[PDB]
Amino acid sequence: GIGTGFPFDPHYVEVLGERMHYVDVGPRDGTPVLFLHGNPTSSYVWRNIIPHVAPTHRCIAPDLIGMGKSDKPDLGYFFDDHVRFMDAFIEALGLEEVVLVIHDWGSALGFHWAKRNPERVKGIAFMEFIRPIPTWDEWPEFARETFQAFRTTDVGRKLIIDQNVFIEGTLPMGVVRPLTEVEMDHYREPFLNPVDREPLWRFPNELPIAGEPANIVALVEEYMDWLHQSPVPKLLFWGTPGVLIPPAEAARLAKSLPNCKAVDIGPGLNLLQEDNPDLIGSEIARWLSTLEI
Ligand SMILES: CN(C)c1ccc2c(-c3cc(C(=O)NCCOCCOCCCCNS(=O)(=O)C(F)(F)F)ccc3C(=O)O)c3ccc(=[N+](C)C)cc-3oc2c1
Repeated sequence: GIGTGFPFDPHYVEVLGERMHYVDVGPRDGTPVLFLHGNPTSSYVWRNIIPHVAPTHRCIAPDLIGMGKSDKPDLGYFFDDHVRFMDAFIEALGLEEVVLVIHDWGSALGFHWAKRNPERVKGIAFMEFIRPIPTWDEWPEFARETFQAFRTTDVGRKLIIDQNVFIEGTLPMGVVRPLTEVEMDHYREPFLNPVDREPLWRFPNELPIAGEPANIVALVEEYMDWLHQSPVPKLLFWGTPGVLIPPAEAARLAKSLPNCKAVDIGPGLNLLQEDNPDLIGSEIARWLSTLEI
């Protein structure tokens, strides 16, 4: 079955006075492959995809500041915090040229970074990424009312911060197949203390839906406009029915994004990695071998 363990030796690096944990496996030489997770996960969401790439390429999977095994300072955990921390992390590791493998809010970080440093990105494999959703009618019907309540400071915080609803409910509801008690416990681990759950609430409140918030909408429209023109090699993973990328959206992205290969992973919601890790990791390795890296 799908692996439930996290057998990776811990690595840490001082970043802006804060310690950040990351996975680092694979051959020391060659172009590194940087794995970026999102809400509400960690490098744990990559545990079954990294082993397909580690035999031949260096694999770096950090835990975003405030999540996973990284330090958890008292911050708002706005997207701009994660941008400052991820920019410094990359420079603290001395990474020159990289290939990106990104998902959810890690895709926002990855796309925003690649647009500012397109000389250092040899390829992007992305899935269930962040794009400007123009209307709430584009969000799945089964999750509208809840995510609307999430984007308030009274009901949203009570649900997500006090009652841990994003871990206990929203995370299972983003995977088609059922998560095991071991897997739930891994995702629960960085957030047993309710105060440490700020990022779980700030991320859905940063989601560019229906024109708000205007600044995130503007930033994401910028890297979407770069994506539509840049020749950078592109690998899109999508599934049915999806959440952020519905199948109809993926088909247009496959026809409009230059240098783009799309791959139907089957049934899927948001955490595609948990529904078909074997196809995603095996397809990333195959695609990697076609890059000038
Ligand atoms: C185990 N088991 C299947 C469930 C299922 C549901 C629940 C629910 C539950 C959850 C929801 C709920 O989460 N709805 C919304 C689902 O969301 C699907 C969309 O995917 C988002 C993927 C993430 C995308 N990333 S991101 O955020 O950066 C973004 F989007 F990009 F910005 C709604 C109602 C209920 C309910 O019981 O009325 C619980 C509610 C309360 C609770 N108590 C107070 C402890 C425990 C709950 O326990 C549950 C357990």
